[PDB]
Amino acid sequence: LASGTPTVYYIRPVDVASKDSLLTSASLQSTICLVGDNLKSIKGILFNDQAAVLNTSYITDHTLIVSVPNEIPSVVTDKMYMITASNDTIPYDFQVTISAPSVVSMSNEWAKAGEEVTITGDYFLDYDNYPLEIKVGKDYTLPREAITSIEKTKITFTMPEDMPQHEDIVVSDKYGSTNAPFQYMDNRGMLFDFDTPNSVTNEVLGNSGWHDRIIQSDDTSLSGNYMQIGNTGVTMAANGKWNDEFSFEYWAGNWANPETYASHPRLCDVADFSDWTNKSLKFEMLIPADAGWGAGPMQIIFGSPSQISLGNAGVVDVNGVTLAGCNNTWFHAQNGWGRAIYMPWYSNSSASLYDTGDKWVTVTIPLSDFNLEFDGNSATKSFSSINDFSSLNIFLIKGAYNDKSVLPDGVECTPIIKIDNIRVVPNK
Ligand SMILES: [Mg+2]
Repeated sequence: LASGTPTVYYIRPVDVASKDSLLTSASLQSTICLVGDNLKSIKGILFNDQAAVLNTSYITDHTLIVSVPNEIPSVVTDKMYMITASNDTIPYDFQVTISAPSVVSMSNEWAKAGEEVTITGDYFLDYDNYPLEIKVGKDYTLPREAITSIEKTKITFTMPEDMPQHEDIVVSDKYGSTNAPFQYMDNRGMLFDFDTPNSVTNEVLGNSGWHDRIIQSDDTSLSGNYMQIGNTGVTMAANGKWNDEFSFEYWAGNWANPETYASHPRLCDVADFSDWTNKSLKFEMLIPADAGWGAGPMQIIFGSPSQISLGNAGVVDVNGVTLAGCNNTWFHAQNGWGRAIYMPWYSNSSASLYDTGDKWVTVTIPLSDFNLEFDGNSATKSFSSINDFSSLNIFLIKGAYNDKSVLPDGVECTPIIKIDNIRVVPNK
C-alpha cells in the first residue's frame, strides 16, 4: 500500500508488563513490535530463511507487530529481511534466540578407540559460520574429521585414541554451551567394576548373597571382569517366573557379630548417595544378538541393613541397626518398597526380543525412578536415608502380589546379560 523505503528505529516487545523496552533478539514464536517509519511498504519479512506471516490489520506506518516463525533456521545470518513490493531486500540485524544444546545420553561412555559413538539429546545445530564442537576438559577439542554426522537429536563420531578421560564434556554451538551428564571412562560413584578394590575395605566387590553369578573376563570384555546374568541355553519363561538363575545379590556384611562391615561394606559407604534424587544409577551392558532378552523385567532393588544383610538375623552393626540376615523376602514383602524395573523388551504395549547387537551400551536409571514395587504398581515408600543404599539386588522377574500382576508377559527366551561398571552419578 504505502511507498518509500521502510526503516526500523528499534524493536520493542508487544506485551504491556515486559521487562524489556527494546529487543536485539527474540525466541521462536515471540511476538515483537517494530518501531520505524514507512512500515507499510513492507510486503514480506523473513527471519533468517524463515518467512513470517504479516497481518495487515496490525501494521501502521510507524508500528509493525509480527511473530518470529517457529521453525529453526537452516542458514542463520542474524538478520531480519524486509521485502518491499518491488522485491527489494532491506536487512535489519536481529538474532533469533534458539535453545542451547541439551545432552542426555552417550551410547557407550566406555567406548574404546575406533568405536562408533552416538550422543543423544536435542538442539544439536551445526552451521558453516558457527560449527558445533565437542570439548573434553580444557585443552582438548574433538577433531571435526572424527565426527561422521550431526542431526538435531544425535551426534555421531568415531572415538579418537586420546580423548581425555574422567573430564567434563561440553557440547557447544552458536546458541550456547552445556555440560554433558557423563565423562569418558566415567568412574564417579563407582560401585562394581569387578576389577578395582573398593576404597574402604580393599575388596573387589562381587557376589555377596545366596545365588552367585558369573564374574569373568574374556574377549567380549569391555574392561576387565564383567558380571553375567543368564547363560547359553538357560530358558527364561514368558511369564517371568521366579528363577534365581537371573539374580545378582550383593548383601553388605560378612557374618560378623557385631557387624563391623570390615568385609563387604555398605554400598552407601563405597559411593556417595547424598541428594539421591539428583543422581542416577549407571552401568554398561552387553546382550549378545543370539541371546536376546525378551521376558522378565529387571528389578533393581536397593536395600538397607534392616531389610537384607549377609549374616544371621538379629545381629546389630556398628550403626545400631538390627540386621535382617540372609533372606529373599525383603524385595517382595508387600510393604510398598520402591525399586527400579527396567524392561527395554517392552515397547509400546508389545514385547519383543531385545539385544544390543553384541556392543556395550550405557544404561541410565535415575534413582528417582525407583518408585515401583514388585508387582509393578507405584511404590508407597520411597528412599528415606542414604543407609537405604547398603545392599543391591538385580533380579530378572515379573512379580505378582496376591495372584495379580500389572507388569506384562514377554516371549520365551534364553537371555545373556553382561553387566559392568555399576555406578551412581549426578544427573548433571
Ligand atoms: Mg570391569
